[PDB]
Amino acid sequence: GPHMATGQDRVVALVDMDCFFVQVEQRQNPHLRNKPCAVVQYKSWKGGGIIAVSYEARAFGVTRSMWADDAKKLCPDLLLAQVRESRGKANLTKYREASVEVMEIMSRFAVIERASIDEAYVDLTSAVQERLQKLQGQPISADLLPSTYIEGLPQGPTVQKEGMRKQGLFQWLDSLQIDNLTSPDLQLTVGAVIVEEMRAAIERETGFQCSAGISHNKVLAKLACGLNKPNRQTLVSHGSVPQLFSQMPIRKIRSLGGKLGASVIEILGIEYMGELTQFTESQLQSHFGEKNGSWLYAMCRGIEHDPVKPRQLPKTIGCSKNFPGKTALATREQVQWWLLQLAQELEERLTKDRNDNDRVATQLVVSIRVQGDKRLSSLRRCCALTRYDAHKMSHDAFTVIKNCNTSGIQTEWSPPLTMLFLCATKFSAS
DNA sequence: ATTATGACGCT
DNA sequence: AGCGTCATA
Ligand SMILES: [Mn+2]
Ligand SMILES: [Mn+2]
Ligand SMILES: [Mn+2]
Repeated sequence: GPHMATGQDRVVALVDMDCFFVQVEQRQNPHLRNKPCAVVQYKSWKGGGIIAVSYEARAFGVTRSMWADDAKKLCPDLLLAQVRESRGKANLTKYREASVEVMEIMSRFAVIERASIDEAYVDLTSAVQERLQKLQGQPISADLLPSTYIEGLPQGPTVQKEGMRKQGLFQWLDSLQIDNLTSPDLQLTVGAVIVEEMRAAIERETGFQCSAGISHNKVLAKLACGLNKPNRQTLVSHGSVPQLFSQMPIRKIRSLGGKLGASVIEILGIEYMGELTQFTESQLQSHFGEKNGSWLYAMCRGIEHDPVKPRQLPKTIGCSKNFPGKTALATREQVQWWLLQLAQELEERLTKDRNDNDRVATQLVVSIRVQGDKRLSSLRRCCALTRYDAHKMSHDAFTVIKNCNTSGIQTEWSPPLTMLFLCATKFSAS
């Protein structure tokens, strides 16, 4: 009754850029705008690998992880932009810098948690309280929510899509009680007003469009964001959760897309998030562990407490390259040459980071994969990172891995290396 | 031969 | 610490 926690205390948004690397390339090159286009890395093997796809191209069935040659079979007029190559490898600097543009704008509205290169969570609870106090009990006009969907509406007693959005929004606003400054539905709505403003600012100041979700926690905000992409935002209320979750595959919820989610489905013999409500907390804990069980018990009721962390900057800076098939590194000087390439990019990014962000990395992590190993990483070793010097870092990385060489002869490297990875970690203020 | 990342959990 | 999981362009 009166003591049932309802996961309504916060207003949280997730803002995610639409087709982000494609938009970055379309801003730069107007010829790519409003076209089926994709961003590709490398070229020689099957046309290169697609890592981002415009919505026009998605209509032809083009997806991420498709080879461009294969994408061209679906979409012959597909336009392509290539990721920059520097020091023999893909270099993602243009996209990291475009990300900073967006993150800095969002940070003007609230403290953000950078969740990926193209998305961040926002805790809007305080901003909403302030806006409410300013509103002075004044109703919220539909004109303040021009790109907002209310999930689950319209419902009850027009065949155009914008038409439908407006009838849902109208039903929502008609029902609101703007008299109560503590009403969660009202708080979400004001949250959505602020996110319209945020998204307008991002588009005005960068040229990039994005989508967003507004809810009471991160998981619902993330889920909401995807419901009406691109260039729209979606409000998922607490009350919308039972219907939403009643047909929502478990794998769609963040963190359940992998083995845990598959185990929830197999062990419990269920398919949809809503079906979890029929298990006790202890039952879920018995199968999935204490933490996962409690998380699932609350999450299937729309409740989650994971805070929006105040962190706008990545806490690691890394450089990685695969050496697939017959390009695997089989000699010492090969291994050393590529460690240097990676280390030179790492030094460049580290030095920029120190100037921009007043911090220094103190640990270097070195990771390799060996031919035959299914695992992403075969071996990970750390050493001290005391100087931003590429030659020292690459020499140090070699030192930590030198014993992995199975060969009797030192000039040869075996079994051949199919991945190298350098990562700088453990930052301290400077 | 999707690749290049990046956060967080376990023991 | 080193490994595993899950995630996103
Ligand atoms: Mn995106
Ligand atoms: Mn994203
Ligand atoms: Mn994506």
